[PDB]
Amino acid sequence: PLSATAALRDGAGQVVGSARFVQQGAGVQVTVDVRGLTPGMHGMHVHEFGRCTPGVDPAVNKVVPFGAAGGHFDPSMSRNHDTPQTDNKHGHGGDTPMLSVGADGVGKASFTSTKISLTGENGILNRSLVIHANPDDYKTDPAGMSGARERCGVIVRDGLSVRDYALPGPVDHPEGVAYDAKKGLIYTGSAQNGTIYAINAQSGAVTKFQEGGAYGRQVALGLKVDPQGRLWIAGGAQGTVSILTPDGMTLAVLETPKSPRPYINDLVLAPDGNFYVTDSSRPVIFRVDKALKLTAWLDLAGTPIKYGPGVNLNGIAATPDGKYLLAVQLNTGELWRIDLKTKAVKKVMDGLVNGDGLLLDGRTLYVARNKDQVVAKVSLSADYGSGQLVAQEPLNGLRFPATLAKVGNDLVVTQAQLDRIGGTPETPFKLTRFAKF
Ligand SMILES: [Ca+2]
Ligand SMILES: [Cl-]
Ligand SMILES: [Cu+2]
Ligand SMILES: [Zn+2]
Repeated sequence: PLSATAALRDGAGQVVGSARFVQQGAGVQVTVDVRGLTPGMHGMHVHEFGRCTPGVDPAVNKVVPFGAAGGHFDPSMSRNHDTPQTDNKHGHGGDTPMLSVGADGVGKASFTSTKISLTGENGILNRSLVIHANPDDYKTDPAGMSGARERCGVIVRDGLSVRDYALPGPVDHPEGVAYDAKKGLIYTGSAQNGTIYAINAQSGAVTKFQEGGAYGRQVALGLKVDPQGRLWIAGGAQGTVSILTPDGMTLAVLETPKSPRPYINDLVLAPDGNFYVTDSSRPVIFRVDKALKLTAWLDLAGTPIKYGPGVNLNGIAATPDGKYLLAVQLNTGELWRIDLKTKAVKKVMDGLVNGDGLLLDGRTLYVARNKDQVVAKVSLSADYGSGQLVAQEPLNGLRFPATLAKVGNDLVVTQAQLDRIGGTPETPFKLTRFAKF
């Protein structure tokens, strides 16, 4: 059972109440218990950002209490304030019913809403609940004349500890992530401009490992660190695989064949010492041997993997017994097993639509499902010929999770917001570290 809690605080930071969110179906059972308010009806809404600090209110363009919570949660971008009964396509998903405060200054509420969820596109984990000074006329934009923000609490997933690493840029869109255990460095790359950030896993300190923009370095997708500490970078529509030295210098840019519509997506270093590289547009798997010789290792046109619209093969892993590759086809949601010795291809399972980055830990496979805003967990059979979906974790809210890396006994996932590229992402961009579940 998914559940979350917001400790509601006043302007001075004192805890004055709490709201509880419990998943029931596709909606949420909400209870609010707060004291110390003025009696009457108070606007109450789920706001887009999980920040109960001052920030700019667009109505006056000045900093206001709880302004950093942003506007009302608006998963459909309706940009229209309406009733708690309006479908999200026409009104803010965060438009919840007003809080009634009795004469003793205590507010209680208990309602169910299908406009919000703890998972998926309507998910409100790491968003916020704001109680206002005035009543909500459920009509006037942007907030129904609810006026000043009087109480606010960040919605936090119950029973789960996570750690965020925040990035500095306005369009970072971190896509790939990798980890140098000897250096204690997390690397993450920008899908937008190719910059590689370095993150000290212990302190959280962020630096630029290498600025993007040069040949083979305009886009950075899937990332891996090899035993020598070199960073391998899938190059997207550049059609390249690029390699950086531990010092941050470009060692090589490797080209794939100049056939139309390249999209080099992700990669993995198998126990055999070879890298295997997915292309989500062209039906081919590339291999880069220890000699940095890149070949078109498997033509998928003969196999049962059929390419279609959107992203095809993308996340990829190698079984630690050296026998297979596993690769997820995002658009069909199929997980494929590829025999490294014979190049035979076998469907493992389906049910993984929007499956993106893979992370294999023995017979446990973690799968970011980007549009679904979860990390799925799959249990595989010993021959890797079949699997079962055992859990889907929204953690504490994931805005388009893309790829995964092992950091000690933890995992780290990028919140890529790739569905907002060219649009209006939330800032800061962040990576999220969490225990294997
Ligand atoms: Ca990917
Ligand atoms: Cl208002
Ligand atoms: Cu509000
Ligand atoms: Zn609204």
